[PDB]
Amino acid sequence: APQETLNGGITDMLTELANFEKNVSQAIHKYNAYRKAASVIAKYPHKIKSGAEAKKLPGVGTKIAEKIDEFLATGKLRKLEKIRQDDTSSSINFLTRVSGIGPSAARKFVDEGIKTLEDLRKNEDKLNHHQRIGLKYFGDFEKRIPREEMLQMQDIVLNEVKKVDSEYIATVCGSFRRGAESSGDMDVLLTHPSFTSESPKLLHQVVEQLQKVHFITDTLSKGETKFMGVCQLPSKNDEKEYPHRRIDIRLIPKDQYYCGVLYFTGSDIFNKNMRAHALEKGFTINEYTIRPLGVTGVAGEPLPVDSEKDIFDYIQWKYREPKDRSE
DNA sequence: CCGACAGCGCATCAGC
DNA sequence: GCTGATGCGA
DNA sequence: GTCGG
Ligand code: NA
Ligand code: NA
Ligand code: NA
Ligand code: NA
Repeated sequence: APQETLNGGITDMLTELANFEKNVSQAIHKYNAYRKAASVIAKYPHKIKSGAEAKKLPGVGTKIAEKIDEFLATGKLRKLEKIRQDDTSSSINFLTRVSGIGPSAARKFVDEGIKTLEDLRKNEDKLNHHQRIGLKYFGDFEKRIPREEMLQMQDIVLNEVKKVDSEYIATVCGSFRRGAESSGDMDVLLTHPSFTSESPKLLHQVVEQLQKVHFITDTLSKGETKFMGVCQLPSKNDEKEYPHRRIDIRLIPKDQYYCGVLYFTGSDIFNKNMRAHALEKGFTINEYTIRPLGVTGVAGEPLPVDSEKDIFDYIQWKYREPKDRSE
């Protein structure tokens, strides 16, 4: 990976613009265009000398090449400088860091004078359940989770799930499964032999047990197949308590389980390249199933999958260790 | 020139 | 009461 | 904003 020093000024500039498109202008596609440009530039192993040079990279077009030229010659971007100083826009952009507060809620809050966390604290009744929790753990939620804590967190989840019913199968995915040194949250996929695509408390019993042992502390949303909440490792003797963490738990039918583990294990880059290689071989792979694309294009029924490898086999690909799925 | 850029669970809104 | 749409997330 | 039919 190229050192941040190479084009960090440029990548930082593109990422800030991305946030403003997403959070203020509500232009999600522009948001992603910037992110895509920032990503391709972030992996470019050379210090960019001009916009034209950058334009050769996929995802970098005329407008961004133009912005790069301005930043190389001035060390900044007038539009970015201006929006940063804009009280309304910087406040809308900032409020979106609260989990539960999106571009719409952020805009509404700022419209009525609520611009800071302090304002949010004085207006609890104007926040829904999710937002109050995002506010309560604002700092904790932005902190990363060291792998050691992730292992401790896994120990608890795996233990409690098996305690509820030894037949449950639980897999912690995300970058953690790929061996990451830290994580932004914990993503748990859960299944049970009694639950197939064609077979109401399976998920509830697990969440309940996790709350019973005081691991899960709050709930953002909870249905029959998906749970999104907060957890916290138990504090040690006289030791500073651990920060609260975001944890999601999805209940997936057995026959769609491994397609789910693969997908949620990523990385996204790997998922694309795998979805690509998948198509050229006559297959389509999403998070639910792998299906054979017919002669005219009639995707027959989903193929049977009993493991990640099963999927790799259908596309003539040597099973890839989560460790080697960065792309 | 102009459409795609992912699809979907849950919470909550808009409206009958 | 309900259905469908919208906001939000990851 | 960028790509591509
Ligand atoms: Na380009
Ligand atoms: Na947010
Ligand atoms: Na956010
Ligand atoms: Na048992």
